[PDB]
Amino acid sequence: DWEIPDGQITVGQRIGSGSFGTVYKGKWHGDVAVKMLNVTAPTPQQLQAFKNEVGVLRKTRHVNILLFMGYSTKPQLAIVTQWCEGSSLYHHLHIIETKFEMIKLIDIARQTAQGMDYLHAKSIIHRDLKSNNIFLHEDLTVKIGDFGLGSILWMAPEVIRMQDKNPYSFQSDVYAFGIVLYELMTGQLPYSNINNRDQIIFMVGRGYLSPDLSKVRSNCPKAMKRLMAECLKKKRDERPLFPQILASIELLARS
Amino acid sequence: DDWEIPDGQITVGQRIGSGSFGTVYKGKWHGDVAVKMLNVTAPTPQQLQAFKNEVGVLRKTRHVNILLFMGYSTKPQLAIVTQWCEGSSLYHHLHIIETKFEMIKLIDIARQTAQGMDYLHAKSIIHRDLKSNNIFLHEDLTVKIGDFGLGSILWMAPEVIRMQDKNPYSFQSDVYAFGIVLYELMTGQLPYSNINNRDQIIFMVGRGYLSPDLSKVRSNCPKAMKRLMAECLKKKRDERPLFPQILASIELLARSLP
Ligand SMILES: N#Cc1c(Oc2ccc(F)c(NC(=O)Nc3cccc(C(F)(F)F)c3)c2)ccc2nc(NC(=O)C3CC3)sc12
Ligand SMILES: N#Cc1c(Oc2ccc(F)c(NC(=O)Nc3cccc(C(F)(F)F)c3)c2)ccc2nc(NC(=O)C3CC3)sc12
Repeated sequence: DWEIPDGQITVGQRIGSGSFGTVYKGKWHGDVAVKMLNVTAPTPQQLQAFKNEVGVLRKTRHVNILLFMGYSTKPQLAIVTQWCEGSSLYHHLHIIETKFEMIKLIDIARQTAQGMDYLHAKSIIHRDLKSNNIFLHEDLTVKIGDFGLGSILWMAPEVIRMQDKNPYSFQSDVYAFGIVLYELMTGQLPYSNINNRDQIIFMVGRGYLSPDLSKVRSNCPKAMKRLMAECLKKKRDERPLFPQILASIELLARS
Repeated sequence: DDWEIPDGQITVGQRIGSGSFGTVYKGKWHGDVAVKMLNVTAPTPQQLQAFKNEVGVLRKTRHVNILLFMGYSTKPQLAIVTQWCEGSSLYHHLHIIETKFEMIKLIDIARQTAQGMDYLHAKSIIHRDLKSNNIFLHEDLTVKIGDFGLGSILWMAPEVIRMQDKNPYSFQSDVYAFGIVLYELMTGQLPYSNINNRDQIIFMVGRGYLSPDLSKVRSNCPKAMKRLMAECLKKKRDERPLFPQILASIELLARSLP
């Protein structure tokens, strides 16, 4: 059991509202992050969406995943995780424009791949891997979570198109990671020279548009570009699963 | 939930420490991990039981200041997997390589150690064996309380030494061990450094003739901290404060220095 008895959680300052509920910095045995629905009465579809997020988070125990600590039913539906420190990768790369050395860019890539490999082993498709959902905790450990405060740049073509009810795959996560690798090695978002959204969508969908890999920094290894392209392949089952990605990196890493 | 790990997944690598209880290795399971194994083939009822008790405890913990339990494995050999800490144990820092942390940092380490203990006690878990070695200073920044043993006398409270009941262990018994760690932090030494005989230490602490020497604390150790130590080291269980109160005391203390 991971219920947290009513009365123990202190909710602090508001951080933002996602699709689910609202995230606050709180205090429960130290600094913790609390995501809660701000409603009097939750509908059975929300009651369920909560149970699934909790069902998923309780299955995780890994240094590179947001540490889930517990939930609360009364007074509000609420999920407590660890309170991260620093800022997201999205922030680092495109807002404050941190200038990481390549050795760290690679190490970040590795830790991200590490968490993703773990989730996939546990049969969890993330469905929204992107730099903003990646926190650089204490500026050195990667923590994958859901931090949304929609996100098409990380979507694979088959996802874009949406032929199926469900198009999500281990492979769809891999593509997203391939875009995250783009962000790392370019320091930039993709398709920066196109100002129209629907076109970006159409084209990526139709395989007319793909990330401009020449834009990567020059000290970026040739194995790492090669890996980048493999995760970005427009055809699903040509993309490698994470065990192979993790190996590819570890190889070049020790050289 | 089911935290069993499938067979042939874990790669036990270099050995890290032996001991007649079991063995700990650096390993590979979704990155770097620590792997405590039992190093016989056929485990006894007493070994199997004690294994289920350690898992039983660990899986009830989820907190930054607690060593992250990741999974267990029965086939082929019994094994427990935790996160791999990069860094050194706090004992190792203070007594082996003698790291000199600045005072604000020492207090932080105490704040976290207390933070995680508060957690455990609020989850009705008594460590029984808190000490500098069982505290890892992960990545030189976060504290991780674990149990790296395979008694440890300097941290036992008088009533624990006198073997009053079968269970002299208490939240307070743990608080006394914490007080000894604070002493390690603020002096950088183990207590009773001028005594070389173990029976005498036991006998004396048991009888109340020997208290840790608080004159030895660093000159810049605050008065409030020094008080808190003596409060934690009280010879009588009941006069020892519990961790909510401790943490609170530390946190008031903390804001009055950069
Ligand atoms: N926002 C936020 C946030 C955050 O988001 C949450 C909070 C609670 C949740 F349940 C969740 N929930 C999840 O992550 N759920 C989830 C769902 C599906 C899959 C996964 C998983 F594990 F696969 F990633 C997680 C997220 C957690 C920590 C945190 N720290 C921050 N620090 C700062 O803002 C500044 C440095 C001072 S912000 C922040
Ligand atoms: N030794 C070791 C070790 C370690 O000990 C373990 C391993 C597995 C366990 F199950 C356990 N078991 C427990 O922690 N059990 C336990 C039992 C009761 C209560 C508690 C708790 F969580 F309350 F503290 C834990 C311990 C874990 C990580 C680790 N990392 C190290 N890194 C280095 O030394 C490198 C130089 C940088 S060493 C190391």
